[PDB]
Amino acid sequence: IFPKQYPIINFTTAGATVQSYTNFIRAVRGRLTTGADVRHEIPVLPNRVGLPINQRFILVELSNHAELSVTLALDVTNAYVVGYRAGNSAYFFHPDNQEDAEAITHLFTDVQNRYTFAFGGNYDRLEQLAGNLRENIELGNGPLEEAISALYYYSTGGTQLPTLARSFIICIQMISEAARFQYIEGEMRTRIRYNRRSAPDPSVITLENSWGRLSTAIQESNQGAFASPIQLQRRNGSKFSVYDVSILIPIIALMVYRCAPPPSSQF
Ligand SMILES: Nc1nc2c(c(=O)[nH]1)CC=N2
Repeated sequence: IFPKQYPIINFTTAGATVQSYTNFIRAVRGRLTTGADVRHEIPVLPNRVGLPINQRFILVELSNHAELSVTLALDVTNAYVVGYRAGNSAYFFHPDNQEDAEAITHLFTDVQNRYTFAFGGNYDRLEQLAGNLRENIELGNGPLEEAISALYYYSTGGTQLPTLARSFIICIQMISEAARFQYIEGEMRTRIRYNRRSAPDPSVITLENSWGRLSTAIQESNQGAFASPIQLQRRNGSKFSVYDVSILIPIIALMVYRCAPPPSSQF
């Protein structure tokens, strides 16, 4: 065994229900946040700087209704999907720096085939590849079912980069973004409850595009009030400004570490 296998979290679209999905997201959230280090009632992800390799990643094991499995690799510090495993092959996106590259070499070390994509896994790159913007890509248990399938078959000829990228985007939003925002989790749930597959509307998109921004503002907020009004989008695309963290409490679940935990006020 490799020195301490990273925590594995399983999930399966086989007979997915709102309940099972909620459980899935719960586990993910509980595996990322340190527990402590909370700003204005919102848990903050651990700082990468002093994070040992062993406590760096979380593995999300995705099973399919047709006996297929894909093990995703989530970065604890930001809930970023760095790569995945399919049977005996492992694929990772192109890292942005030496630090991450050094960390990636510890994921799926027992696989026989290791591959590092020339492109990065960031939305902008993936959208170009998929030849489709997120707002035109449907989400739901169905799309996820198909997503897992594509990722798995990438290792067996049935590749098609556009599909591969599309699948990644689907999985990212329904997992990483879902854990990040309680709001997004709800969107996916509504889709599951009624067995629906629909593209994410502007309110969802903007949240994804503003995660880091919100995290910064909340951590640098004068006791709760934002130093500057952060504009956001509604379901209809309309814009509105958020002036206080209170409004965002039941919305955002996780935040990326920014400012050092102030006079560490936890008890
Ligand atoms: N790989 C990857 N993971 C993500 C995001 C992204 O853009 N890319 C957003 C959240 N998790």
